[PDB]
Amino acid sequence: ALWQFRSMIKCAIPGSHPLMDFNNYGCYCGLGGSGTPVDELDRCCETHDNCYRDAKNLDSCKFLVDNPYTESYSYSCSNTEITCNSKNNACEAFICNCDRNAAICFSKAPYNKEHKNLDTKKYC
Ligand SMILES: COc1ccc2cc3[n+](cc2c1OC)CCc1cc2c(cc1-3)OCO2
Ligand SMILES: [Ca+2]
Ligand SMILES: [Ca+2]
Repeated sequence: ALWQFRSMIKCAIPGSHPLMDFNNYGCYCGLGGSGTPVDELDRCCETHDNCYRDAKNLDSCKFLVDNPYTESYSYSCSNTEITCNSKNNACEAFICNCDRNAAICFSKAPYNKEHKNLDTKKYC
């Protein structure tokens, strides 16, 4: 679920404020997306969007109000490491893995200040 993704990010990047740092970044970090990501971080965001689009295209999973962000799973944080709980159901595990891969991706991508609040209508 959305709150857990924010906290997965804090797990992976202890000095981060997820909503301030990664929301409305580039062309994909934020609601929807368009065009081509502008850097690796932005590209982590598109892959996450894409990862969410695949979960919805799973016939077995009917997410509340069709949003995978509503679906809570179980995970833990230790010393920078995210672990998605094996007891998560197949749909919760898919979402957990979207969020974890994204938090791990964010932690490794260069953060370019200039791509925060990008002019998307122009550059995306
Ligand atoms: C579901 O309604 C909401 C509610 C909140 C939302 C807030 C975020 N997104 C859409 C939202 C949304 O739309 C689906 C998409 C991506 C994203 C990445 C982030 C983040 C927040 C969000 O902070 C950490 O990096
Ligand atoms: Ca997005
Ligand atoms: Ca759940």
